[PDB]
Amino acid sequence: MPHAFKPGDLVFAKMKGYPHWPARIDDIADGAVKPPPNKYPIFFFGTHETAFLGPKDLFPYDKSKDKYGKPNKRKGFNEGLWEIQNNPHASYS
Repeated sequence: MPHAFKPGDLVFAKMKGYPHWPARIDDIADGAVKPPPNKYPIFFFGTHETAFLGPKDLFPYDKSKDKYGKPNKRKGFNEGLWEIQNNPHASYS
């Protein structure tokens, strides 16, 4: 059965006005800004941006890739697809 989300989990993450996007749940570094309550730090592959999102916008990668893991025109998307498939746990700073 499913657990709660934890750092390292891979997802497609949904934000208004964008396609479901390859992403991961990030750790929060020591001394770094924490997300609001009930939100997770989401790192978007390809763009390398962070946003704070709740579970309603988080789709587990394995279950969802057949639907959401196809190339898209949007800036950073296809790079994102490579990263999530090939090195999802790397440092992208």
